[PDB]
Amino acid sequence: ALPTPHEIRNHLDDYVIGQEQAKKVLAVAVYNHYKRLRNGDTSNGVELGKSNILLIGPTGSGKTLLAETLARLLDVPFTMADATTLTEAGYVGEDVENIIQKLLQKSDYDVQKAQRGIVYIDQIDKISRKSDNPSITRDVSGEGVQQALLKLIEGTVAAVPPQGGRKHPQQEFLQVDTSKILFICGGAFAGLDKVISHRVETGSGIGFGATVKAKSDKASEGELLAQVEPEDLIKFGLIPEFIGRLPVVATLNELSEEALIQILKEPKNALTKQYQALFNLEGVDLEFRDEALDAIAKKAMARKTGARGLRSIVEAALLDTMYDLPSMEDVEKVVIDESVIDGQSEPLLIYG
Amino acid sequence: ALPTPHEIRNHLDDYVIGQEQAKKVLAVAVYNHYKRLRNGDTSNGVELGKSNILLIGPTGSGKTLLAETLARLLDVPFTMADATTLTEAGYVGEDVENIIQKLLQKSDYDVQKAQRGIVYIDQIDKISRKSDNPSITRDVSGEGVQQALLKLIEGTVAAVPPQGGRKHPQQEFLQVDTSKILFICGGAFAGLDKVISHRVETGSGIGFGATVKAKSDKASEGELLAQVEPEDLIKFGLIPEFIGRLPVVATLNELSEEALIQILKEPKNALTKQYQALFNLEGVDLEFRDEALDAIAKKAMARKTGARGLRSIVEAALLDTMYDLPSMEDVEKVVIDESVIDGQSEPLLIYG
Ligand SMILES: Nc1ncnc2c1ncn2[C@@H]1O[C@H](COP(=O)(O)OP(=O)(O)OP(O)(O)=S)[C@@H](O)[C@H]1O
Ligand SMILES: Nc1ncnc2c1ncn2[C@@H]1O[C@H](COP(=O)(O)OP(=O)(O)OP(O)(O)=S)[C@@H](O)[C@H]1O
Repeated sequence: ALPTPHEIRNHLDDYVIGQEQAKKVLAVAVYNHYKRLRNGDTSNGVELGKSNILLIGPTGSGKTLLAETLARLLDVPFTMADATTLTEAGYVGEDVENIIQKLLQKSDYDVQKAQRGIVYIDQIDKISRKSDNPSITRDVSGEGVQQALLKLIEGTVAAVPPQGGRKHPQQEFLQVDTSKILFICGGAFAGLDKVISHRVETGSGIGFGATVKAKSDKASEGELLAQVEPEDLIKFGLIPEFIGRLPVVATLNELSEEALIQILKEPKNALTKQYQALFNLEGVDLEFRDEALDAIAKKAMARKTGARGLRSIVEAALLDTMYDLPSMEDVEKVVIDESVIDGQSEPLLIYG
Repeated sequence: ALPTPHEIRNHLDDYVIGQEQAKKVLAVAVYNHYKRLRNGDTSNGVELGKSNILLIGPTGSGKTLLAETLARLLDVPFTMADATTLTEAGYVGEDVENIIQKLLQKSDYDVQKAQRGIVYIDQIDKISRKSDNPSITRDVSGEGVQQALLKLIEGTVAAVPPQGGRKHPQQEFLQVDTSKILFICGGAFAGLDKVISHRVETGSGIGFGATVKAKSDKASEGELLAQVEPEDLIKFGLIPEFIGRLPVVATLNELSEEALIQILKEPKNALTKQYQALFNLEGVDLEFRDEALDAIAKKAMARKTGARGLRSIVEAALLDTMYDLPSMEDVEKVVIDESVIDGQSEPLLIYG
């Protein structure tokens, strides 16, 4: 039998933590993709639709991580492309058809197996139209890319040189349908919080009757993105014709103080396990007490960079120890204290 | 015997609703095409004239749907091209002649059967200029594409490599007339409403006598587009020469509230029938009461995206059900209430 949403979600939970609603969206799409793939116009119903996904969230929230972990468990082909390196059908940078070419490399040029594949795009915000730009210009990077992707997300056939061709002799191209291919676009949008505030609060009134902002901190990013709608993205720069192709939307909440503590212990590829393996080959053990982990959470959130801004807190601390650890000998275990993170103390070394 | 406008329309009515004005235009065109085709280049009126079509409508109004349904009932060959990949002067992206060679794939390289074919182009607004000025730089994906299409829509013979050729020795091309070929170039224009508003509004004086904008919602997109003329498209960026080749114009209206309710039940490919088939294979039925659909219609128009942005509403509510439905057993029927769409309530489930 095929997988289940609870089973596929249980697998992603091993590699991803603190994203409940986001994992549900991907499970239903993947679980539903196998159904549409298994019965293509072989049931009472016909003209089976499609529902792409648009992932939105802050930096270091786990958007790019879900696509990578999904490829491990996914059977059908999967790719991880980008939108920054695309041009508008003819310029020197790149064409949209390169995405389909990368899919065939993993599918071994199996057209029947490539149409049933999944596609992922990262950094979609980088192709967002600048709301007030000079009218006499052409946005090949941002407007052109969206315009080109319109027919792709809907379904069409695109010429793809198989293997690049030996020489001019062949001069042929392969047709690859895209009506059944899924697309998972995602990218951290910048400045979107400001747009929703103008529409939602509708205040900022210096007068008496108008209600002034109670505090400096308001409109929580996690709670603000939840109130997103397609009309908000139009003011951002995206075209409604493009967003209509991606009905589903997923709002990822930012990291929490308790979530960061679990990311270092529960996952298998956590940074603590990475450094533990870094010293394991060196014949040296490692320790990370909970009294130090909770302290690191406050340091990371202050950076406002996300989970990816955590190595700066760890490597800045262990820089001194790693520098002189190889020269030192007869050292078996290392102990990390809360004070070391603060920088007022030196980590203890266990001789042996 | 040939089809009729009433007979051909009835077939489109099964797949399209609320587009009576646009349906009559395509019926007369295809009907006149057969009569124009019945005469083997000889009639009382020598050199019969041609009349192309320019479909204009909002986003997700049903333009691409008509071209797809038309090819099913149409006997003569049909193609579904796009103006996104075209580049003039033989650039690396694509050439205009690709449309012709693509048409032969459907006709199996039959010139006499291909000259009587129909052509459809989407995203025609993508190749329009930004201002009335001629240009400031070489606009490959723009006015240059229109200049190349001028000769093609009037009539000429374009070189076409038959089958691509085995190698360089063939070095020949086939000539294919285009004076008799029909062309349906239509795409949702963006920002056209404001351009037309300046022409008909007559300005907005700040004094008493002048007429100010009554409400925020005034001069709807559909009512406004009906007042479109060729001179308005010149300020948009299209050249009058290209517009002269497209005398006919079809103004599609925006989807209404009651129109969306009919689209979910009457059409064969409606979303209600799609999800009904999605659960039919799972041995589970589905229901959608009328009280739930009226609320969904109000939510879709709020998104300002059309019917294509309807899946976002249905997928949000169903998400919870689809996630735990496979794990759940002894479940045969699901009922969706109006409250479920709002999110206050949970969809009722039936066990047995
Ligand atoms: N939920 C999570 N659980 C564990 N680690 C996480 C989680 N979210 C992020 N990380 C860490 O953050 C790293 C990168 O996360 P990403 O998915 O790249 O964030 P991102 O939002 O995709 O970055 P962008 O899209 O380029 S702004 C991962 O390799 C993990 O180390
Ligand atoms: N009149 C209609 N009746 C039923 N479904 C419709 C109708 N119009 C649009 N739809 C739905 O919208 C989908 C896409 O319609 P399209 O033909 O792509 O609209 P559109 O005018 O082409 O929008 P663009 O130009 O591609 S942005 C169809 O597959 C239907 O599901």
